[PDB]
Amino acid sequence: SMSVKKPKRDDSKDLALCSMILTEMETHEDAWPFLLPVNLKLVPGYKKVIKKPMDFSTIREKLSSGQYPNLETFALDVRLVFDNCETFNEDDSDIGRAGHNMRKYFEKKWTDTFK
Repeated sequence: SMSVKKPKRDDSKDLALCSMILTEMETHEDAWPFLLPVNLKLVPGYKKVIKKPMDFSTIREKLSSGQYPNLETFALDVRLVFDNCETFNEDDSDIGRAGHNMRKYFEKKWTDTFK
């Protein structure tokens, strides 16, 4: 509360460490469905159904330009990528399996880096 603060957690390396995690996600072999925004002209149903599209390139640009105020808003956009993928893709599809694999991969790096 006012003039009563928990001890200051060091957040000075968060930007660098989120960039490293994002590099690792970008270079995973199963990243291909997620590297670029879904083409809303060429993929029927996507625009209407997925209210907030997100992809790794868009996260990378937001990261590079100070549009994440803290590491939790970064994790929210990464998770949005996989939540979108589950919304639109069957579990038993290549893209559906990719998304599960990537989410697992991300969540381990997140835990090991920050928790």
